[PDB]
Amino acid sequence: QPLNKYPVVFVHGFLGLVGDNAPALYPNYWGGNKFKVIEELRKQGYNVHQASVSAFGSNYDRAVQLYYYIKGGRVDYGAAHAAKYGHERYGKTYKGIMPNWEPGKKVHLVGHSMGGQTIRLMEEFLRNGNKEEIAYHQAHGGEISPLFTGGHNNMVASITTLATPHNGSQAADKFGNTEAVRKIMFALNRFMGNKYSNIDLGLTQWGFKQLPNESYIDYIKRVSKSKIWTSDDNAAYDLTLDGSAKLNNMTSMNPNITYTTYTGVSSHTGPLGYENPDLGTFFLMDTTSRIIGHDAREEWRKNDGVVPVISSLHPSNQPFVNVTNNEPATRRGIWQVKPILQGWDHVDFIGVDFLDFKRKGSELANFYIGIINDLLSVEATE
Amino acid sequence: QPLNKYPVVFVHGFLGLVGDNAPALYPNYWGGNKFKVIEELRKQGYNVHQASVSAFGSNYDRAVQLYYYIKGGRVDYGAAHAAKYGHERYGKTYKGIMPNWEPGKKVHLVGHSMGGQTIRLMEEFLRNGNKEEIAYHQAHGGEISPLFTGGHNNMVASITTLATPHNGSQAADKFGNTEAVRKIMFALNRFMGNKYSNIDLGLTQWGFKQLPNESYIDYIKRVSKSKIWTSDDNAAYDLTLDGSAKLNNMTSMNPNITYTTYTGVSSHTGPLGYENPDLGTFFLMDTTSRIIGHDAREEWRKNDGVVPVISSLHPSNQPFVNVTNNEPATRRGIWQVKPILQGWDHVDFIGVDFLDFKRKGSELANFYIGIINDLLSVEATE
Ligand SMILES: OC1(c2ccc(Cl)c(C(F)(F)F)c2)CCN(CCCC(c2ccc(F)cc2)c2ccc(F)cc2)CC1
Ligand SMILES: OC1(c2ccc(Cl)c(C(F)(F)F)c2)CCN(CCCC(c2ccc(F)cc2)c2ccc(F)cc2)CC1
Ligand SMILES: CCCCCCCCCCC(=O)O
Ligand SMILES: CCCCCCCCCCC(=O)O
Ligand SMILES: CCCCCCCC(=O)O
Ligand SMILES: CCCCCCCC(=O)O
Ligand SMILES: CCCCCC(=O)O
Ligand SMILES: CCCCCC(=O)O
Ligand SMILES: [Ca+2]
Ligand SMILES: [Ca+2]
Ligand SMILES: [Cl-]
Ligand SMILES: [Cl-]
Ligand SMILES: [Cl-]
Ligand SMILES: [Cl-]
Ligand SMILES: [Zn+2]
Ligand SMILES: [Zn+2]
Repeated sequence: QPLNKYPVVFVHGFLGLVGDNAPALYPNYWGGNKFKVIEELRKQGYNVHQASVSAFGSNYDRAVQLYYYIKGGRVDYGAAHAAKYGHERYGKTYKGIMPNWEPGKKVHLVGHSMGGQTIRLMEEFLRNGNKEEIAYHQAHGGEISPLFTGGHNNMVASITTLATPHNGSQAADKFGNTEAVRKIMFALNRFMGNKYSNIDLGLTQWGFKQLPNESYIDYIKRVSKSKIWTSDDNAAYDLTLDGSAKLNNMTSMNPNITYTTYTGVSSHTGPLGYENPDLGTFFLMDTTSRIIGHDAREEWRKNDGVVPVISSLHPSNQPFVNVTNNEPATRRGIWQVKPILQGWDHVDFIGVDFLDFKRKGSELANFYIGIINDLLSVEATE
Repeated sequence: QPLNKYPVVFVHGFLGLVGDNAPALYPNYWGGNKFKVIEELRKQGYNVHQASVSAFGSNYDRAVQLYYYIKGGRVDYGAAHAAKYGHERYGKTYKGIMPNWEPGKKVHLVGHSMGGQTIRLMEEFLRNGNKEEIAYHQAHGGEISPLFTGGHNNMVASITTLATPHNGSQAADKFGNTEAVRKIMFALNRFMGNKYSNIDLGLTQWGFKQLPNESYIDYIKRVSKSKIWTSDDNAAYDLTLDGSAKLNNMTSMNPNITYTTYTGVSSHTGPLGYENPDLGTFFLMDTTSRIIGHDAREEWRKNDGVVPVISSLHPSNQPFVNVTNNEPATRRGIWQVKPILQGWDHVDFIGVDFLDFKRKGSELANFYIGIINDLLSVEATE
């Protein structure tokens, strides 16, 4: 039936709210009003889906969630993890987009920003399990999620990342992951946990869901005991240079996966060799783009508004090859780095910068069809 | 005390809310965060004030309000006017910025956008009165506002307009003044008339103030009988080409007043000769700028986002002279048209386009100091 034999799953980044989980008025993550990625690709007979995972969660939490989004079932963050960081072991339960998913039946994964990292970690679990959970179920018995076992191979065909901060971002180091702003993010999570809320910002495993019979004051009190406030098991940390490195150190190349990356630049070189945001950089990334572009290390300055170019091209100590826009991106085992997209900012990739006339919908539709083509190629070269 | 012998009054345009009449979070009309016009000019020892008049009212209503803003007293729209259009004769009562205002004590008037038109009409009344009101107080006796008398001369030194649609705007013709959107504007006015509201959008004379003991349902009912819904005595109409023409036809040059205009361009010529908004044009003017720039008459296309250049330069049927930036603008009796400011949009003039880094505060401060200088010149060349 569908033109693509393996389904394509699009994995949003940090703060990503998609589908039924967005506010009443809110931009549409995958494509904005420029190109309705899911709807349009479907009209053209491609099987495509958009995952919904934790907007504020760590990559670990998101990676677990992603698995359950595809496979269906009750999120199991694993007993050891839960115990280490101090959050619920079990989480939401998902219908499952592909309940038969197992070695043999494959999926294409494309991830925007932090979605890139999430995809990589999930494949890690599939192939090589989770050591701490294997170890814990060794010592203490019990049931273990298959996700954490290892040996599940031949389940992901491609990993493709749009503006992913593979090597982290100064924006996280010097802003996002600071004390003051973590407290804000957590407060937002606390609030949207109120008994009148219909959105899930993704930190409920930490106890940010008010019980229907509990006062807001008791809620505040209950939840201020949560480890979330001082924990590292959260998105803000995973986006730092340290945080991202950790994930790099614990991942490896799957030689049957077709790995490909895209990158944007949206800064320009200023008086002293520092980088400043172009007019056209979506305005909410103004300050981050300046923090990044004023980095002491010079090669860390060119940025797309929140991710510097070094960070996006490839995870820094993994194999990569520079690639052409015309040549087929068909090499397994190595990070095929597509040429930098001049004047695309972080959010241009998902078409939500309605302020930027220079980034037209027909352009964005080419880009996504581009990606589907590459994917079709991967399918045809097995 | 003050470096300027005659006070400078800045008159905001359509939708203009200033001072104590703005919402909790709301941009500051005169200068935004770029250059606090009123506060800064004062720090440098200039006597300057910001008028507060009807945001949605006709030029007539605003002109009357302006007079009372300066002079102090209870707004009197005049009995014949009130009767003709079908709205309260009396309105808010103003403390008075300048209680002694009379021939001999003069004021400098600078108006942004529709503020330009309002200033023109008020001076007309001062000099040549209102015929309808003269006539009606003839037939039916009573008291008459001094504004409508005529013969009050030598009271305004200068009229200076920033991006005023002297000849109206297609944006009004094809959008602002349509049936559907007038109804929206009026609903907003109706709502902000509620008994919990602290802002005055300027249409209360039409009955849009809920009485403290009246239900919202009775309010809706009472007010749906108001002439406002189908009247022309409103801003949206006065901003149309017809509407603006009417004011042109009934105004004339006072040869002791120093008339000066500024204009912005913020569109660029496309493939087929039509004009499109530059990146940098404040985003709320996107659609208007396209409507204007796609006009059949070609000379009506270059625009600042909502006002086409033909409209801003000078009222089309009145005397004007092109001027240089250095040429001191000191000619009485004729519209001294300053050279177009390239890449200034409608709102750049008042510094509220926080999205536009290209428009710096130091630039805006020069422009305003510019204006004060010209005014000082007018003072010194009497
Ligand atoms: O700040 C971002 C970030 C990314 C990575 C890192 Cl590492 C960091 C860090 F480190 F600094 F914290 C920060 C995340 C979100 N930012 C703006 C969000 C846009 C928003 C939007 C976009 C897509 C949607 F589906 C829904 C809403 C929106 C709002 C209003 C609107 F009119 C249009 C769009 C861009 C970058
Ligand atoms: O729409 C406008 C118009 C003008 C003339 C005509 Cl003729 C027509 C018509 F009729 F054709 F439709 C329409 C009026 C106001 N528009 C945008 C409002 C700006 C707003 C602002 C401005 C001044 C303030 F003191 C405070 C806020 C604001 C909002 C948010 C923000 F982040 C910054 C500024 C621009 C043009
Ligand atoms: C009859 C009064 C209800 C008007 C409709 C809603 C207005 C909002 C009231 C604001 C507030 O209570 O702070
Ligand atoms: C408050 C000034 C009038 C602007 C109306 C047009 C804007 C609607 C387009 C949607 C958007 O703002 O993204
Ligand atoms: C991110 C802001 C959410 C918008 C709230 C407006 C709701 C409404 O008026 O229906
Ligand atoms: C098109 C109507 C505009 C008001 C609501 C949209 C706000 C948003 O961009 O989320
Ligand atoms: C940009 C429109 C301003 C209208 C003022 C208000 O809604 O209170
Ligand atoms: C928070 C983003 C700016 C305002 C968006 C809009 O009015 O469409
Ligand atoms: Ca952009
Ligand atoms: Ca601008
Ligand atoms: Cl939210
Ligand atoms: Cl499995
Ligand atoms: Cl919830
Ligand atoms: Cl009121
Ligand atoms: Zn966790
Ligand atoms: Zn009136």
